[PDB]
Amino acid sequence: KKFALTAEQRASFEKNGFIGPFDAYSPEEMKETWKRTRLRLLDRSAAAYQDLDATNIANYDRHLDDDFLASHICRPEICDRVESILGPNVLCWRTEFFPKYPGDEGTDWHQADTFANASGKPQIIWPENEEFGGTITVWTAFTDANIANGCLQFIPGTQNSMNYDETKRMTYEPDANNSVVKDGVRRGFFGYDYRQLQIDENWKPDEASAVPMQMKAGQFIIFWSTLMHASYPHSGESQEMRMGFASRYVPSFVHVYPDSDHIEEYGGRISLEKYGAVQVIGDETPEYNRLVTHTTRGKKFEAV
Ligand SMILES: CCCCCCCCCC(=O)OC[C@H]1O[C@@](CO)(O[C@H]2O[C@@H](OC)[C@@H](O)[C@H](O)[C@@H]2O)[C@@H](O)[C@@H]1O
Ligand SMILES: O=C(O)CCC(=O)C(=O)O
Ligand SMILES: [Br-]
Ligand SMILES: [Br-]
Ligand SMILES: [Fe+2]
Repeated sequence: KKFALTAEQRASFEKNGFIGPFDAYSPEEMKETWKRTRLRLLDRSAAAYQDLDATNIANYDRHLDDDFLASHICRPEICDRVESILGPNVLCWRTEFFPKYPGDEGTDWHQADTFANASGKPQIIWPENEEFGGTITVWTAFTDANIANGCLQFIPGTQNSMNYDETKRMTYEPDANNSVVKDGVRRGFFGYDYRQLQIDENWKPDEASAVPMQMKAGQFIIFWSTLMHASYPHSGESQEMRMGFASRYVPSFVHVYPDSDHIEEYGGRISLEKYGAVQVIGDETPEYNRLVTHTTRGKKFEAV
């Protein structure tokens, strides 16, 4: 397809666990789009999750209500590259906004396979006979992302070995988890401390090997959720906030929210009544995955 990964790009992705950044929009187009979208998003009247029983869950699945985000997850610039990795039938099962306000703590080092990390209950389950896990995350810079405003960082080549155990639980305590200094860096996990999930209490991330991923507004980066990733803190030197938008993809055979009609995490609880996965690539998915074809405002999931 037109934006497929090259063979060299595919080799690099396999080695490093991330590939890009690539362009979805020009910086000028992204700036204007984000200006309008940020305002529109303040209206939650069509959101799939009405009652939040609050939470970071307020950032989830706005593609299910928003015209632009419904187009974005389907962008061929994104989907052709996801297809190179995930094959002919692929769902977007989750989206999340990741703001860093001026002064915010960096995102903790983490890896996720099942996404039971915060809730204690798996959200995606791959075939049990196989060795695959996690989700392909496409993280789009809705603003510029630089080290000073909290850009992402990765430890290359760590996507094939988990350092955390998502059957351990971590406690939600925002109070306590605010700019906790960890190996010289203010970091947290949206009210949790991801170190609580470490397989070995005394192990530490190989932060000396971390590399930054600075991006311009309109770019995206592709990485496995099993890759060691984090963000820098936002120093507040800029008075402009950083915004990333994550779209998460799995092959359609992966079980999405098995045995669940609600999720409880990040200090909130939501119903999955108006949730569905979106088929962004191909036209076959097993019956066990609930799909939607349109937003809650009747906009088709297709790139415009
Ligand atoms: C018709 C075409 C359909 C294609 C379906 C999609 C298959 C994706 C395969 C994959 O590379 O998965 C890699 C994921 O699994 C992980 C889990 O640790 O890798 C495991 O898979 C192997 O890749 C072949 C091994 O190299 C690793 O040891 C690893 O444990 C991480 O690289 C990623 O999270
Ligand atoms: O944007 C951030 O600070 C973290 C992003 C992230 O962890 C993800 O996309 O999985
Ligand atoms: Br590591
Ligand atoms: Br993750
Ligand atoms: Fe993450």
